[PDB]
Amino acid sequence: KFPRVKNWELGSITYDTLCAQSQQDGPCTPRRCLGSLVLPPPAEQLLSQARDFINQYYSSIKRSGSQAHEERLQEVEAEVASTGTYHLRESELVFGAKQAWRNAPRCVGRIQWGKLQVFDARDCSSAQEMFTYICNHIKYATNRGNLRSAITVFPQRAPGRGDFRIWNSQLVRYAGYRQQDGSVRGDPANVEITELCIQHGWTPGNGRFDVLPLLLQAPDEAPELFVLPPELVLEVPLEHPTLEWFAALGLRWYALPAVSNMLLEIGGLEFSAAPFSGWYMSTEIGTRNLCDPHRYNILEDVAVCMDLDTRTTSSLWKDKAAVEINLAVLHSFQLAKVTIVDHHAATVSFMKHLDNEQKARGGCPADWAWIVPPISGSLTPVFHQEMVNYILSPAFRYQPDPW
Amino acid sequence: GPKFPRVKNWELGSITYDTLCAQSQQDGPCTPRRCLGSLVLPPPAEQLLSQARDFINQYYSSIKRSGSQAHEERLQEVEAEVASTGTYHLRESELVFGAKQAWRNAPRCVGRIQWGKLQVFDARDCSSAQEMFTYICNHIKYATNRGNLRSAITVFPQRAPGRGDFRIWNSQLVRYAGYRQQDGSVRGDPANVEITELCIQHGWTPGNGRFDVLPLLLQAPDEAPELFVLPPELVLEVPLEHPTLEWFAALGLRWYALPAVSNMLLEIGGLEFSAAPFSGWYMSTEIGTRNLCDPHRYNILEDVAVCMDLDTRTTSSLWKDKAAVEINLAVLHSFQLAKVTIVDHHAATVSFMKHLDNEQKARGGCPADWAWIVPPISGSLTPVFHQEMVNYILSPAFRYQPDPW
Ligand code: HEM
Ligand code: HEM
Ligand SMILES: Cc1cc(N)nc(C[C@@H]2CNC[C@H]2NCCNCCc2cccc(F)c2)c1
Ligand SMILES: Cc1cc(N)nc(C[C@@H]2CNC[C@H]2NCCNCCc2cccc(F)c2)c1
Ligand SMILES: C[C@H](O)[C@H](O)[C@H]1CNc2nc(N)[nH]c(=O)c2N1
Ligand SMILES: C[C@H](O)[C@H](O)[C@H]1CNc2nc(N)[nH]c(=O)c2N1
Ligand SMILES: [Zn+2]
Repeated sequence: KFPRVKNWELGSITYDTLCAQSQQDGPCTPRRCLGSLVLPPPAEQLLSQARDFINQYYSSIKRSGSQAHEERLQEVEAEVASTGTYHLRESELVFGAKQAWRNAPRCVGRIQWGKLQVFDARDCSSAQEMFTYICNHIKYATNRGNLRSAITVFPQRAPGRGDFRIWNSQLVRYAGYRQQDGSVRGDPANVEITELCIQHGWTPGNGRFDVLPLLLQAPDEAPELFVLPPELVLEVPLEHPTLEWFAALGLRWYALPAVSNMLLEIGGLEFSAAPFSGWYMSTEIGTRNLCDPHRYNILEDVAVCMDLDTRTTSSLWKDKAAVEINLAVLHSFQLAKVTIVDHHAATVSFMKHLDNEQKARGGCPADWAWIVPPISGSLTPVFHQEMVNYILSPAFRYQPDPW
Repeated sequence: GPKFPRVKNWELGSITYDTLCAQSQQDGPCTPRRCLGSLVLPPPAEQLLSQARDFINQYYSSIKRSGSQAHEERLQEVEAEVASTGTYHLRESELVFGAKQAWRNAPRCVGRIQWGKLQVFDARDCSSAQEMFTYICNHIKYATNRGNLRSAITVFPQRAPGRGDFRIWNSQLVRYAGYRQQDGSVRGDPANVEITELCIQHGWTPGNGRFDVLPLLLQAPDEAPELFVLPPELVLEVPLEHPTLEWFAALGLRWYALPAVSNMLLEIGGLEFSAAPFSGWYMSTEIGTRNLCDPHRYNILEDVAVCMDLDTRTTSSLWKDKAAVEINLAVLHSFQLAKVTIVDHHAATVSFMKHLDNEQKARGGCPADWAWIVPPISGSLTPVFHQEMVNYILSPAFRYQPDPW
């Protein structure tokens, strides 16, 4: 009835009973698995989601069934009945945000889930204020290189109006400029957003690592452009511990991974602007951002710099160059005293997390394809661990781009 | 718009719809509530007859004769045979077609570009364990072809009502012994502890090496299994050395040339071939990454990183990554030197991408298990990482089956 879950390195077996609390369907059916795909109210429905969540919260503070619990449930019924919606108390918001992260199946960093600074920005009435709030988040989370996990939560969605939105997918991204010759200068994943910025008045640069401005949108208004002060945006120059020529490549990356386009759902309420950040796992930069062929695509350049036989696949020049780039990322971050975790350290700590969650909740939703690192997969323990994937609430979700 | 899974490649930005999955008639382990895709392991006349009809229809379509009187006569022949015996039998060319189709249908195989080139050995006349041995030896000889490896399958008689199965007890035709030591550790391949112990229980005099080739335990219907040692001259092995690291040869590592799965059930039109060993050639990561570096296999990563003088005390030196790359390269280099067919994970995956286009055009999709198709080193460096895949069961199929003991 409940799925048997095996680790193939150790022979150990658990049963996932947590998955029974999923109320939201994923993409798979018995006929076909779609788990490798990247992408996919009325009163009584919102109310039942609100109840579930208030239940979750009072249980977390061990006050299940108490007066404060009963009274709070009534406040929610009263507010929904009269207004079609309700509001969270700060402490509930805090619990909700932590729980959304905990429940994130694609996140390998979840051992940190209980350590999250939550800035309540629900008294935000303008794109200008959104910016102040965004800048403080960056200041806090960066902390001179000693990164701290943080989320800032802007005003929820409301029936009769447009959303607060951050158009950018992260608070910090590098520009991608489409050239007339069809090639991209900069980061190719950011061509569209670079263009949008330009359309809304941004004076472009012409470098490979021009940090983008933020397009911020208050309800039903044109987005506004804000340039981040360079002082707030910590970058790390890339060098290699043994290869001197590496630094000459002029490669660099920003310190702060902060997602800014995902919706945060708590008890049926929706937070369309709720950016969050932690710290990088080196492979995100060393492997995906720098080596993906549809990103900076630096493999060949590096392999040529290493004088590798680039003529045949069997020389494993791709694999060899990839390792040095991952090493350069780690070394550079360690040298600049900026928090990073390598994919071995990270997956080992995720295994501990799976164990903690088994005892705590009877399971952990996890998306195997995203948990296993993009290089050296079977060299990490998560490769050998079976995983059950499902949707729990509170959750982060994708939402449509606002343009 | 289309009411079929949309499939995107994120490298190239291109889109397809899988319409083939509509043909699936066996449910996998996933529900809308939870995805179980990462789990390794998750007759009556009526059921048999419909399975048969569908296979026969598959066969006649593949020769472009759907609806023809030969098609409808063969259907008639099939039901009349089930009507009177409870089973039926495949024509020679129906077996050949079904064996290839089963390979083509296997979601976990990255080598499927090759699916149309399979030598199908018909061994449905086989009536003893001794004869299975002869057939298996002939299989190994033909498939090995002195290192110019050839895809092949040998098909032994089908499961019958109230008669024992033909079974090969070993999971592969060639595997190394794993000896459980006095100190609890394992000498040889830890994956093969059980089969080694079974071999010894059935009178095998064991060796004491890291790379001892196992004997076969072969079972004819309703008999105890008989033990057969493969003549060593038949078992091509490759000594492992590295192109520039001179000391690697001194580790004394080696692997067999021929990957030959022998414990899977080949199902075709409801008929069950309990003994149908099939063989191809290796993708290099199978040996160099999994068999050699898995913690629960040979586990040689630390040894090699020490030899390479790496800092094995800290994760962030990427010592595991560095050694793994060299062990893989050693595998490739050694097989190439020995003139034994092998394919690297870059070529293999590049060619599977091409197989995906072929199949899109031919069948409207291709069942694929992303976790198994993506190699265990350098995942996102290969194009399959960036390709969404739809996984589902088609028949003919290879299936896991329970161990005979
Ligand atoms: C503390 C350090 C953290 C590390 C090392 C980490 C690691 C990762 C990695 C490697 C991914 C996959 C990213 C990709 O391949 O694009 C990921 C995804 C994700 N993380 Fe974490 N994470 C951390 C903190 C956080 C925090 C603070 C939150 C929210 C409060 C969070 C929520 C998520 C979500 C929702 C995803 C999947 C959404 C997406 O990026 O598409 N993580 N994480
Ligand atoms: C021609 C060269 C071939 C290559 C390079 C190749 C490659 C692979 C690889 C890398 C795997 C995953 C194995 C693992 O991780 O343990 C696999 C699985 C599989 N292969 Fe192929 N293969 C080839 C030929 C064949 C042939 C001839 C057949 C059958 C006629 C076949 C049928 C299968 C099946 C059924 C599986 C899944 C069963 C399992 O779990 O091992 N392959 N193949
Ligand atoms: C908090 C935190 C820490 C960390 N290390 N890492 C993260 C997420 C990663 C980082 N860097 C990008 C984020 N992940 C974004 C994943 N993209 C979704 C796929 C997609 C969908 C639609 C369009 C498109 F182009 C792509 C968060
Ligand atoms: C024909 C061919 C060519 C090739 N390159 N490769 C192959 C399959 C590989 C080879 N070498 C092992 C096979 N595959 C092993 C299948 N194991 C998964 C299920 C299972 C079941 C029981 C125990 C266990 F640990 C795991 C076949
Ligand atoms: C198509 C496939 O699902 C896609 O490439 C996924 C695979 N696993 C991933 N895993 C992580 N962490 N990040 C990713 O972007 C992806 N991409
Ligand atoms: C848990 C996970 O499914 C398991 O370790 C799988 C992952 N992918 C694999 N892929 C291949 N090709 N071979 C394997 O043995 C595995 N093991
Ligand atoms: Zn699934």
